[PDB]
Amino acid sequence: RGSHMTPKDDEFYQQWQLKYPKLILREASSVSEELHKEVQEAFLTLHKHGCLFRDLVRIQGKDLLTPVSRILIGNPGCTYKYLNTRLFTVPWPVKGSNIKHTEAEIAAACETFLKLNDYLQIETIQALEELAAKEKADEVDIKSRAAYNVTLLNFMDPQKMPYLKEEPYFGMGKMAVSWHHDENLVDRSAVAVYSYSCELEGRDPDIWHVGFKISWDIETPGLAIPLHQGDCYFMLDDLNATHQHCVLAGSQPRFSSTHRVAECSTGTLDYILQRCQLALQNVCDDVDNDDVSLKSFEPAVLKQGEEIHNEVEFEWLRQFWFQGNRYRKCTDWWCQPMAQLEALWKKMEGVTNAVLHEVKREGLPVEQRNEILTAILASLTARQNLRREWHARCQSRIARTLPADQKPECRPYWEKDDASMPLPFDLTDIVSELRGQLLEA
Ligand SMILES: O=C(O)c1ccnc(C(=O)O)c1
Ligand SMILES: [Zn+2]
Repeated sequence: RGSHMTPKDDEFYQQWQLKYPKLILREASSVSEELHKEVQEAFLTLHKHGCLFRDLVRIQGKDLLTPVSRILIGNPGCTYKYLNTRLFTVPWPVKGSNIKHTEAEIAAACETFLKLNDYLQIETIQALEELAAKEKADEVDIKSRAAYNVTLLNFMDPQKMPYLKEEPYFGMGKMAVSWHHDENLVDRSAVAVYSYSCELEGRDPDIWHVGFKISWDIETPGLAIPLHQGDCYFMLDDLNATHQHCVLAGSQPRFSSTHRVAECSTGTLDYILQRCQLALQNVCDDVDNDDVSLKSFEPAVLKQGEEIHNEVEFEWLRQFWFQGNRYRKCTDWWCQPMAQLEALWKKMEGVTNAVLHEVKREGLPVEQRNEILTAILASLTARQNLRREWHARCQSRIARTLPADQKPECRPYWEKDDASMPLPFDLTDIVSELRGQLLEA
């Protein structure tokens, strides 16, 4: 049978030392009391303002509201995509920055989680240095695998959330968060967790734990680590890759701050603006109007264009507004940036329209035409499929169930009669005709 260990078992510590040596635990005692005060107050203040939300996530074709509710705080302009959902940071006061976008208390709370972020980073570097020293018995690889750019805050009150699946392999009881890896992190990057609980026969049901197992493996007993108020733990190096973890609910409300190094090479505002500019290079930009005319109709430039159009629409606008407008509750940092990405995308609807006009044109040899179609067709079919997916996802029986405060908005969205927009929202007819054309004979 499947079993787990806790500090109650003699094997616990040796199983820890032998098969989870990259799991580190620093009890509340190792953390200054003033930091405990500022951090716990910050949690409570964010909860009081209604800043944490359950996400209407997606999993294997199903829309599911997270039991846990969350907020993501970190570097400005930075995102973190988990479960096909792109969380946008409410910014913290990282250097050379200013946020008139957040509220006094909320801004102070992000300040605090910045302080906590710095603290944990220092501990993580210390621990990775110790780890390397044991082994063999770069400095910059360590620096970068501890360089937390975000933190995902969690809240769950099990008493007002009586809907928890049981741990299915080791009898660890009730799961606030089931077995998973933390995804979309920088390779071998550490993860640090601050745990704030509002304080026989296996683990204690009343007390929050984090569960650990080896991937693919349910014969090796799992480890259930008890978490008391202010305990921190670190997942080092490849632990998050080779092991899975879950969060086992106790009986009392609990917050957590999960600091991570998000892989954001295609996940920052700067990055997505730069891609937009790149696409608009193919556009004569003397003036902003509806007479969009393109500098080139070379396949490669058109393919790239339609790809960037898809990127900004679906990984950026539809993601942001699917949660909308709940960010506005904590900050307005993303208000202008999202307006601007919407205007760039509008232009791109324009570009696509120039391309269609060009393919449906008199003096154009069918060879060049077919070149263009093969270059853009994949992108338009993906655009249609992803629009159906987002519209439907915006209308799930469960989507239309949570507060208007966070009802998904399907945006951008326009009716067939919408004269401001050059192309229909529904691309079915267009894609049909293009396919037909490429098959003539
Ligand atoms: O609540 C936690 O301690 C925790 C730990 C690790 N991961 C998550 C998560 O939500 O991914 C939450
Ligand atoms: Zn996790």
